[PDB]
Amino acid sequence: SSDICIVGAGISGLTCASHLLDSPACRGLSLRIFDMQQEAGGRIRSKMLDGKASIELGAGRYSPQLHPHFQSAMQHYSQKSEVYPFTQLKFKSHVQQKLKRAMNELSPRLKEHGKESFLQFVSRYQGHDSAVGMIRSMGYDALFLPDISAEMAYDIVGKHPEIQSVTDNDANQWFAAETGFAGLIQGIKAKVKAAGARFSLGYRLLSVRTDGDGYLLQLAGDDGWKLEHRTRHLILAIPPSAMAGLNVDFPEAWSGARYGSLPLFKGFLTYGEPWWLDYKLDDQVLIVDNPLRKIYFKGDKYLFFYTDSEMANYWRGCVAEGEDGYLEQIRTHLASALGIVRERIPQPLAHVHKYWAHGVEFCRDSDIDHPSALSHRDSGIIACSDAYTEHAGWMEGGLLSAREASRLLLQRIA
Amino acid sequence: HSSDICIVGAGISGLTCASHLLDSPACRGLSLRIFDMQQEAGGRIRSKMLDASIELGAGRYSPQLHPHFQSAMQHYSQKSEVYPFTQLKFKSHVQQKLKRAMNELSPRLKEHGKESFLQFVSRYQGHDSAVGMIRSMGYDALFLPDISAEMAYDIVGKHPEIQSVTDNDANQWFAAETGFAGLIQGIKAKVKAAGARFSLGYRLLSVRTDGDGYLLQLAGDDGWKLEHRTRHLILAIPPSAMAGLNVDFPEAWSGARYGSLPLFKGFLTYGEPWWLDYKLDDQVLIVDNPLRKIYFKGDKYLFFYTDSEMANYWRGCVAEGEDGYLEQIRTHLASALGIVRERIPQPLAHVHKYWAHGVEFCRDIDHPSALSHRDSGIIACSDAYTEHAGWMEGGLLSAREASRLLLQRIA
Ligand SMILES: Cc1cc2nc3c(=O)[nH]c(=O)nc-3n(C[C@H](O)[C@H](O)[C@H](O)COP(=O)(O)OP(=O)(O)OC[C@H]3O[C@@H](n4cnc5c(N)ncnc54)[C@H](O)[C@@H]3O)c2cc1C
Ligand SMILES: Cc1cc2nc3c(=O)[nH]c(=O)nc-3n(C[C@H](O)[C@H](O)[C@H](O)COP(=O)(O)OP(=O)(O)OC[C@H]3O[C@@H](n4cnc5c(N)ncnc54)[C@H](O)[C@@H]3O)c2cc1C
Ligand SMILES: N[C@@H](Cc1c[nH]c2ccccc12)C(=O)O
Ligand SMILES: N[C@@H](Cc1c[nH]c2ccccc12)C(=O)O
Repeated sequence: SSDICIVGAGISGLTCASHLLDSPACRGLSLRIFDMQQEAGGRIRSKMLDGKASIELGAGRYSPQLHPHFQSAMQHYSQKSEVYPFTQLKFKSHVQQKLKRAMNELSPRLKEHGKESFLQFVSRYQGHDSAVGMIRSMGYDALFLPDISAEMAYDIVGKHPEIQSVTDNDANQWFAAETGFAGLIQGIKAKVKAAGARFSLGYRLLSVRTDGDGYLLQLAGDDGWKLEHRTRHLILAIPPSAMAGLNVDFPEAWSGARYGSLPLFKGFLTYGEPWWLDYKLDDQVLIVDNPLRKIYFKGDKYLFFYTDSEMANYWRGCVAEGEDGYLEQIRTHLASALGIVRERIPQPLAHVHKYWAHGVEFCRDSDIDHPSALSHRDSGIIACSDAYTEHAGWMEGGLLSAREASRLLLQRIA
Repeated sequence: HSSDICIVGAGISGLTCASHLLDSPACRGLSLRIFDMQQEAGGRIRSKMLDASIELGAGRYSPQLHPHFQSAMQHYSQKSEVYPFTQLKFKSHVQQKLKRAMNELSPRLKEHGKESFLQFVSRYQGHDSAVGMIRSMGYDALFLPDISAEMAYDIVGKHPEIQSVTDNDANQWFAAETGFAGLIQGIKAKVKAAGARFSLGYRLLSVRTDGDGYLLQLAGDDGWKLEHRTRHLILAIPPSAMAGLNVDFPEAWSGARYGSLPLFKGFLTYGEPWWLDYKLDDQVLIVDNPLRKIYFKGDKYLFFYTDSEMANYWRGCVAEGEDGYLEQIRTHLASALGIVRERIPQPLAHVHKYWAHGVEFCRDIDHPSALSHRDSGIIACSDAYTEHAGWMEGGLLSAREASRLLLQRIA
């Protein structure tokens, strides 16, 4: 039993708990937090790669200019930042050299045709083949999706560090966590534990039913243990996709809005030799047409690649087919990317990867205002997610959603 | 995604099927795929370093009961240590009487041995005495209605802490020096070297025949959906898992009835082996309180081991939270020893594992050691199908027969 229950211990749920426990109105209300994983953090997942480097399987970078709440959170929890270097393309293709002009040329036509898919928009003016070549040169395959509009594309381009120069956003600075954003999650978790929150990690919420004034939750432990939990006030700090399992009629009983999703994949590789130093690639990113798409060389420590949408599914299928083939593909694509023979790319030492079936979730384009958090029209359950915000796909959005979700719960309590 | 042979389940059963099959000339060069829903092989064998290596799952074997298992340890160069928990040094008055009382009941297994163990003992001793006597053996499965009297004597005679009650105290016991995970690693390494490919982290959801072959639907632990085509399939999973698939288990396979019960272990370490003061090093106490069987391993750690309704008890306790869980343990340790709680220190670290289907078994028949689906030819492999249900030996026996059956399909 609890007075307040939050399901989801990513940055959104944890920040809800933090706001609530900071409020005098929550004094003497017990708070229980559930998550289906054994550790908090959600799509923030730091890992030490073979004892050599702390890497981010999920969220990896932030900008003080774009993400002031997150900057403040990092400072509040005494977390060390370091410069994030991948904010320009040192080695542009001929296509990439023309991107800023190509995008600028098209931008006045957003007024007339900006709601259509970015692919169709670019094709309207350049034709299919040219559009394909131009779009692909930015490294984010979401830009090819029918449900990513030209408007949304210019927003994506302007907010991602590697290609922010394309829309003249070079001034935004970027940082990463020296020892991983999991440290921020741990900091928040320690604060809310100290204030009396109780954590029940490794339980998946299966269903919710009202029952008198409150709610009865059915959960399952990752070891099979079934648990029923009664609460008076409920925040579901989970993404839109997660809202479906449950029997809460999402989204029709909430916004009636539509939500998009796309998958993400990151693969990190260590090597015996920091072989890329010789090609002056340390702390640089290459954006390529081949399936690696965006290739990052971190100092002299490791490299990684990052894909989305169709290409994230491509990679996860390759992983399913076997480790040997997956590594061989990476080696082949590294060689093509650099213009050197395959045998001149070494075999790797230790490597790790992560596929996120719903890595990014977001509000589809609408003329109808969408609040930062939602409420179930009959039961008053609150929904909290980065996806509900203008910062969907960024930690800042979760912090924004959590402020509003806490606000709504506090109004329910009052 | 395809194979000649597919094994689902990388516990000791499935891994041993792969080993047998890859050893056979008939499987030279065949493509063999092994799936498991977990990210590491071993199943109910799970070793861990307790901040000493400990066994969260299977923990002991006997050369006398378990010749196939002993032979595997010997074959894979796995070293053993003496398992000291084979007698009760601090017997209660009821425990002192167990051997005589079980002796007296034994002839009556001919007449009423298919009744539950509780009903069988109650028939002759009355409910209260029966309860007191059955409880003193420390295995709460002995109270279950699915456990016959004949099954209960088999259980009592095969468990090291109580084997003396049925005059089996000649049977010797060992643990793995480096953990049974080393044996699993050994087997995995041998089958990988022989060309087996592993897909760990995938849950088999369903199967259909696909003319000549089988089409499996699997899901990755990260949500990725995978279909796999194979020509020969072994489901090396327990009956509970089989019943979750769409393969009409148990009706199309044996029509026998299977049971299951949960297990729980909890391990604790401390700043001193405080139990050395009570001469408890390398002893086991069997008590009426919820800990039930309490083990003190040399001067290194202690652990407790419960089953059936008491495993559920502890798992609920964990769900309520770590503080209450650990204070419950401290309280029950004091009561078992007959000392004040203050004399028991707080632990430095602890770990626990609940297994919702820790033991699966055939209730009761010429039950073969591995099963075939009557129409589809899919083969089922589990310790539960054998006369050593709930022991690694049983998995090795089932694997022998599963491999034999599959090699028969192949020819
Ligand atoms: C590869 C990748 C890269 C990223 N890059 C960046 C970046 O560089 N910068 C940036 O700012 N952001 C980045 N993001 C986004 C950032 O990760 C998200 O905006 C943010 O972490 C979302 O937080 P959240 O708490 O709303 O949701 P989540 O982090 O998804 O947390 C939701 C939680 O709910 C739990 N849950 C769901 N359903 C249930 C259920 N039924 N029962 C119990 N628990 C449940 C989940 O286990 C999860 O822990 C990235 C994300 C990914 C995947
Ligand atoms: C607490 C405990 C103590 C024990 N003590 C001992 C002992 O001291 N001595 C002894 O000999 N034995 C002991 N055992 C028993 C022993 O562990 C089992 O007899 C043996 O490990 C069973 O092996 P198996 O391969 O048949 O089954 P399992 O080890 O259960 O292996 C089955 C595998 O199938 C996988 N799986 C199941 N369903 C699916 C699916 N749908 N898709 C994909 N994968 C699937 C599971 O992940 C699992 O890895 C103990 C067991 C427990 C739980
Ligand atoms: N902002 C995250 C995720 C993200 C938001 N929108 C996206 C569109 C495509 C791919 C990823 C994203 C990143 O830096 O990666
Ligand atoms: N043989 C295993 C498990 C086991 C088999 N049958 C049982 C009945 C009850 C409890 C445990 C068991 C052990 O040593 O623990």
